[PDB]
Amino acid sequence: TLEKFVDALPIPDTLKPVQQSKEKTYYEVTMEECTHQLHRDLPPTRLWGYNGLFPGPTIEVKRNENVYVKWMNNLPSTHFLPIDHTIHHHEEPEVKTVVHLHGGVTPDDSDGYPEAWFSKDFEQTGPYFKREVYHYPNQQRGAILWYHDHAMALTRLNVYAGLVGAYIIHDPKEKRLKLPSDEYDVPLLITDRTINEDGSLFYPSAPENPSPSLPNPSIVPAFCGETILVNGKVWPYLEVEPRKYRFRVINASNTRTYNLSLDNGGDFIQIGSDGGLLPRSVKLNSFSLAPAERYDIIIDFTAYEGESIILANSAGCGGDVNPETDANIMQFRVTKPLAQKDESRKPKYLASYPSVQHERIQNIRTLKLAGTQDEYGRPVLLLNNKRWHDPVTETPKVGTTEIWSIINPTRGTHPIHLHLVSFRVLDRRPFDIARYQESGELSYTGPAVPPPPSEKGWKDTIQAHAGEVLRIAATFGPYSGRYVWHCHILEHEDYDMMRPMDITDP
Ligand SMILES: [Cu+2]
Ligand SMILES: [Cu+2]
Ligand SMILES: [Cu+2]
Repeated sequence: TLEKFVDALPIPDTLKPVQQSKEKTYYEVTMEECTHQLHRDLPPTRLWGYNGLFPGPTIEVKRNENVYVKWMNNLPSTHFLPIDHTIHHHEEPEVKTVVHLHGGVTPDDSDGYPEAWFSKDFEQTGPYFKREVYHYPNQQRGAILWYHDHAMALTRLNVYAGLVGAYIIHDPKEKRLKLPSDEYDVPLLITDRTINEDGSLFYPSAPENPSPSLPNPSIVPAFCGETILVNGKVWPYLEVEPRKYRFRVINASNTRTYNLSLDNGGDFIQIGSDGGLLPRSVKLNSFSLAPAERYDIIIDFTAYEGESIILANSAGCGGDVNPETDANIMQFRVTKPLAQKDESRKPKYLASYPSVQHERIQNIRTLKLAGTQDEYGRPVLLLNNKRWHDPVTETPKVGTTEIWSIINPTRGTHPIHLHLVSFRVLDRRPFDIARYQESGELSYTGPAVPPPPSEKGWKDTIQAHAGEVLRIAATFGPYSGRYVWHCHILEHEDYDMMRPMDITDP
């Protein structure tokens, strides 16, 4: 049992360029086995880190800044987490990596395609690898992005090992809004972990009470960590000044969804979603945050000087939350003296509505969340009962707008992520699950519900709840090529709830 709120929240340093000109910014990031202490009372933990850090360095760019990152593997040839050899079938290395800039409006060969992996020093490369140095032209709205490993059949492990980091796009136009900035703009990467007494990470090599059918190790369909970390520390505290802060909240956990509140009942102000500023600020007492979602929020500590306020969590993982463990994320202490006047603002009017768009609907895809069961008895989670390797069926035309209607007859929520694009949420609508399973027929049991205000901006990872049809609309561009869409519960993604998405150009 690890005592809460005894370590200061780390704030990862901003990565510095290896070279930089007006025309181009060039970075190098090397994946390394490293060691860091995750809590005061734990021995140091073995981890895989971008530049030896967990989380990796925060990367800061401007809109349209012409960025290059050479992501390099300098990792050991064997993994320290349990590899399931049965889920994926010219011998390949055991350890493979590839970096996805999540939310990036990125050319396809710089997107971190799962089969564009590489081993150490690029010695072996996957069949879709094209380049060492990834290109991020950043021709997109200011927003909270994040970067993480995306390698075929290894994503859950490589991310759990520590390969996650923040990437912020600043649009200079935003600066007139005078949102809290500099030291008052802080990323919060939330990752749940289970840690052994000797400090080493625990990741299960099989489900609990394994049928002796199962290979060993075997993938599991879900992972819930006993402990919550923010920016690489267990249940940390952050000293803040009694003023407005902006927080870039990122769910970088494998499976766990959070439902966040402040334990004094105080409110957040949501200013942004995955795809950038909301049209209007939204005052919220709590919010849901599934894997890979980002909330850009203001918290105003002005009236709370001296207080300790816990960022709390009501969502369970595999059970009800426990008040003494996973009900806690971190603790704010409003005890830092003001370094200057708070000149920041919490404005109402942030940006254009998505509905200012009037694109023609080129196509409507109906998609279902399902799966089968393998030789060993395990669930294999599938998008439209296709395997990753089946020929591509999601094939939007570049420059066109589609509506995707995602049908979820399963028992749980799935956070669905589309690469390249951000999209708008149209509505959700409940249906008869038994009927749909029995007949394939979709019968609605209620009217369509528009998105809550949090989802009236631009999203790239979206919760598809059980027993609902979710509809989204996306314009596919500006690049054509081979991308992916998938569930972002990593245990599902790897087996095998991920499909190719080809954006075609005549
Ligand atoms: Cu992602
Ligand atoms: Cu899923
Ligand atoms: Cu992805």
